[PDB]
Amino acid sequence: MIIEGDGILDKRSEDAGYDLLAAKEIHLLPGEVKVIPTGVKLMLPKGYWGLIIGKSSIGSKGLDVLGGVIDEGYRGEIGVIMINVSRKSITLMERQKIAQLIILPCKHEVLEQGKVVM
Amino acid sequence: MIIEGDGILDKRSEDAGYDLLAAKEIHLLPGEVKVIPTGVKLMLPKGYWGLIIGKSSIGSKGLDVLGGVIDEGYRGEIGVIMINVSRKSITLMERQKIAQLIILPCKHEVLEQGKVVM
Amino acid sequence: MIIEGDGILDKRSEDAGYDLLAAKEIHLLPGEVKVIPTGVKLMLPKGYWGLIIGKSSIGSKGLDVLGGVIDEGYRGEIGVIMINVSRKSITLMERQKIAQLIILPCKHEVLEQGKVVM
Ligand SMILES: [Mg+2]
Repeated sequence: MIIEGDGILDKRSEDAGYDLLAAKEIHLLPGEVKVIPTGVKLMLPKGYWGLIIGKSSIGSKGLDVLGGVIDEGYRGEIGVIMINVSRKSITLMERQKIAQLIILPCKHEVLEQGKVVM
Repeated sequence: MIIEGDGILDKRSEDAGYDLLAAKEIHLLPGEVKVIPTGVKLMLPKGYWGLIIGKSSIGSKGLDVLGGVIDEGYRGEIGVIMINVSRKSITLMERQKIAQLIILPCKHEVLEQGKVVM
Repeated sequence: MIIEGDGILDKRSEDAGYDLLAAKEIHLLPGEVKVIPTGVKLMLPKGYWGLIIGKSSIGSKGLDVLGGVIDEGYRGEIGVIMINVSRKSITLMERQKIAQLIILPCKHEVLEQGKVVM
């Protein structure tokens, strides 16, 4: 996969996802939602999309990833939508691992308006 | 895919998911969780399940999708469980795009009670 | 799939995921995040990872699953990171169904630093 940028790491073959990094320091008070820039652009492989999902180490602090879908044709900078749903302030440091990207297959079906059975 | 109902849109082939729409206007104060009706029933293709996941435009407002799994055999009306985890009230308008549905493959394995290695 | 432990249930072939159970009673005040033990270890099938995602019955109460990725090589006890993002206290009972595990395919790609097109 072609990438451009400094915020995504090669993964081990036994891991599902690539680490995504914060491109700058981010402060999140309780309740705050911010789009965290990663500095990364990429060319997803044809036939696939990208799921941005939490790291367990980050989720255990009460930070959540909102949204999560990178469409095959998305070519701009990846932002991770992060919310502090905990009741303690958190600071994410520049270059800290904040989420992971997992590549999954796409399925395209026509929608047919009819009668749902069963 | 056979659908019945007015709250799901055809997608571009370069997009992962189908937009899901609110079937009525929904108000969410901070902290409120509601099951938002979409008015949609569908027949998932055999061998697949449906992931309901957030839209980036909605997640950036601090709304989250809870749950997310539509099982292949589910034939009733799709509801999107939405929570306002932000600290500002939000109104979702009738027919607004509130989430997306992505079709993913199913894997069925027997569970065997034994000794986990490695 | 080889499992070791008392907190994961066989699934119907028409369901996407396996139920995960709380290994002990858990109290969550509003805003609290806890790693809920399941008592389960497993050997994911090679070529796959495990997505821990919410049950609709649990998500409708305003509990969310944070994180969610079990990597193919993970052999320790599965913990479900659960947060009460609602404004009502909740108690999860011992052996209650708290989340589901869905097995999904892995995709491994090399990252190539270059110029993103299109
Ligand atoms: Mg969430």
